[PDB]
Amino acid sequence: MVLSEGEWQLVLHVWAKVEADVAGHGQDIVIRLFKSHPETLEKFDRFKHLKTEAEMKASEDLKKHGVTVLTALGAILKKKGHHEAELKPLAQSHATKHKIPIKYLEFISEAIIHVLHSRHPGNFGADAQGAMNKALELFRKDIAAKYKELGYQG
Ligand code: HEM
Repeated sequence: MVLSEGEWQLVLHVWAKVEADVAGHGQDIVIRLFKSHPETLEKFDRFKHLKTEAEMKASEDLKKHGVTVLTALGAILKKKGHHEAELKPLAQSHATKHKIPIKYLEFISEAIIHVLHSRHPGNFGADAQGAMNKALELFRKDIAAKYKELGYQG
């Protein structure tokens, strides 16, 4: 797939808002993922002991990991599709070391869209959401193709 420049502008316009508070957005997204799809929490040996949302909010570690996740995603979205290099190490660690199924990347995509819709209603109308969804679908498709080449079924 290929996004048009207008779709990338809608994605990077909302992302510039997210970047005003990377840690707050990373925390909301990862918690949203774990609350919605609790099975994803089992993949993190680091955080699986966390039992409640209050414990998740109070974990500095979790907040630090959310920042790492959004910084890496931000770096990929700012390439506007030319992200082949950035994707290689990410696909290798998530397919070989962590073993993350593509279905879980769909679940976090849903969590990113939920949180942006909830924090940025004015910059995340239907067209901007469609463009973000297209950008994350592109990301998932390119990662799934890499998973294949690496020998891991998504
Ligand atoms: C937007 C999609 C995601 C991005 C950009 C992302 C990014 C990262 C980055 C940059 C790291 C540290 C370096 C590395 O190990 O590769 C990492 C580690 C990790 N990721 Fe992801 N990730 C994503 C989705 C997921 C999902 C959906 C899961 C699980 C359901 C997951 C599980 C993990 C685990 C288990 C680690 C190691 C955590 C720790 O022990 O430090 N990732 N991720």
